[PDB]
Amino acid sequence: MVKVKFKYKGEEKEVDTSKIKKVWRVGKMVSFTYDDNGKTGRGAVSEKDAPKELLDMLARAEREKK
DNA sequence: GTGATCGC
DNA sequence: GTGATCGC
Repeated sequence: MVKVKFKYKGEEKEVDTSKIKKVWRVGKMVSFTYDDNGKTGRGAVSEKDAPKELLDMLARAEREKK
């Protein structure tokens, strides 16, 4: 789908938006957890460098009642 | 610090 | 129990 390129521990990796489990904002930072080959990894990008698909995911989280 | 979590 | 981690 949409791939998010992000740096974690120097590593300039990426993840498919379909692997992202959880999304949340901390200011202008968009943070998330994703299913890493059967594991949970973490990641974060600036809201500016976020593809619209990641901001839609966040939009869904923010309007959620759970 | 912050939200949220992993890794220890 | 909580340090690093991510962008600011």
